[PDB]
Amino acid sequence: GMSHHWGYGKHNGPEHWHKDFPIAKGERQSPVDIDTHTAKYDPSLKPLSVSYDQATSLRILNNGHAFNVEFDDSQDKAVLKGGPLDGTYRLIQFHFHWGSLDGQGSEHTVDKKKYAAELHLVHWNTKYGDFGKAVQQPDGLAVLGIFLKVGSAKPGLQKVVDVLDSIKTKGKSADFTNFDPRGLLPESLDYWTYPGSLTTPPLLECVTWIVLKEPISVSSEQVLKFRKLNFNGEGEPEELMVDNWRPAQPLKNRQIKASFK
Ligand SMILES: NS(=O)(=O)c1ccc(CC[n+]2c(-c3ccccc3)cc(-c3ccccc3)cc2-c2ccccc2)cc1
Ligand SMILES: [Zn+2]
Repeated sequence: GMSHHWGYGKHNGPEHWHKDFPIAKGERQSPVDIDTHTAKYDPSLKPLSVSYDQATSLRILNNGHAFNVEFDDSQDKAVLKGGPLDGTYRLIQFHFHWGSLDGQGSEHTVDKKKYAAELHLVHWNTKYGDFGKAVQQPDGLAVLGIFLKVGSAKPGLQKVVDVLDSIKTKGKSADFTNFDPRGLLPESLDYWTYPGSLTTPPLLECVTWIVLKEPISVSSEQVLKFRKLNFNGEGEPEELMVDNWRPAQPLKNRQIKASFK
């Protein structure tokens, strides 16, 4: 992707992606608006299993469109299974999408409601061997989406907030060991699920989306720090990293299932 030029600006934003990535107008694109009254409770869904006790984080990176907290996924240590999934999915990284204002920032919406941000914990299906092969499969990834609203601070997020100063610009990374992602989960694991895609190019249709109904609360100061990051690299005109979210796409021929009544 050394020649990719997509972004979230006015000239390379979501409405332009289809030119370089035609699958942008595909049949199972994400995110989507979750119509709570049309999502049907599916009694056959199993409880979700999030096992992060052995998660091993390694680094945090500003990649020019978000920041990723990467994990060592060379062994089965932080896995997601159950719920709508068959098999075991291993955690590889998490990142967020956020807005320039508290009134927007999430990718998925709930009855058109936009949250201040959205956390994505990305997992790949171990039956495919590695992440690169998994994204080429319809059931290659499971992304756990969690909404963020502004209110009380999330203690578990502060370590992330404090390290952002060190990765202000595109390409900067910092050691980020021993970060426990369990500190970013809400109390309830009730969720909605549907088949979709990566929400940034290459927009591959390889994701089983699992979006939690309960958002976590983060403080205004915490999200404010996210907004001080830069999309640009060091030494270039500063462009604040805000509004790095893709808007809701057509649901087309898909049903969103709810794990709860
Ligand atoms: N929002 S999401 O649906 O959860 C989603 C998950 C994974 C991905 C692919 C991961 N990814 C990201 C990437 C994208 C978004 C967030 C974090 C990293 C960047 C480059 C990148 C490209 C150019 C320069 C710098 C970074 C690449 C990839 C990527 C692609 C395919 C295979 C392997 C990695 C895309 C979307
Ligand atoms: Zn994402």
